[PDB]
Amino acid sequence: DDSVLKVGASPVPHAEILEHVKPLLEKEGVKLEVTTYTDYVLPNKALESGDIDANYFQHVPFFNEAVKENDYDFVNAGAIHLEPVGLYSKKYKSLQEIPDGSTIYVSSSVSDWPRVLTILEDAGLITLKEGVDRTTATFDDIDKNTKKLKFNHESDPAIMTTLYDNEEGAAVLINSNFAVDQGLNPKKDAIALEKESSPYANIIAVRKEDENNENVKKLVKVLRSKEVQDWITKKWNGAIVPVNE
Ligand code: MET
Repeated sequence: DDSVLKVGASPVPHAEILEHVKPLLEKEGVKLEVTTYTDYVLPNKALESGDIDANYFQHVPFFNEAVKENDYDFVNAGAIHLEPVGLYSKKYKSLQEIPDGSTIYVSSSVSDWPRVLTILEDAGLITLKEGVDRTTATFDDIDKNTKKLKFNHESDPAIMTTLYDNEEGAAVLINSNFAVDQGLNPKKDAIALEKESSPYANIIAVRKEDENNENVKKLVKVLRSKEVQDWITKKWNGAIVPVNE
């Protein structure tokens, strides 16, 4: 019942998922402990410093950028779930209603930029240039822009819900962890939603020396088990999508 495993997480759904599985981990001889973080920097700082043994908040493209930028010696212990990202607006209820020259507000996190670009492409409002590296797409890669949309990417991910609430810009990209915590339902409230979120699975990350840690593996397996995945699916009504790999 008792090897300690300290995991840092976003409040919702991550920390709520972790709390939910504590009794299951206790049966596997692990005492799961959760530290909640409101941003996307401190959970990685905390993992490097040892304040936590693992984190659960980021997807692989974000992880790779963070590793490159900060020389973090971390590893990906496994994907757990997807959060199809939405564009939100109180004023405009469809992308097609957005006036020409409107500004779309997205966070400063460059690894989420391709996601707003794929949403606008799926909607038929933009195309990306021929021979663009789609893996690292930025606003400079836009070719067709039917509504001549402008993009503001200055704000932190944690303040995107504020921009939405204050009605800044025609629409706002909000990561689902933040949107759900503020009472938004991505599958009902978003004016446009990301369709293929597979590359943006949220992972368990650990320091490289703990790559083979058995307790981390127990956690990953419990988090992917059928009974936990069903609970996740029921709790947030499909906005949080469990993955098996
Ligand atoms: C820190 S990378 C973004 C994580 C967020 N929960 C998402 O899947 O969009």
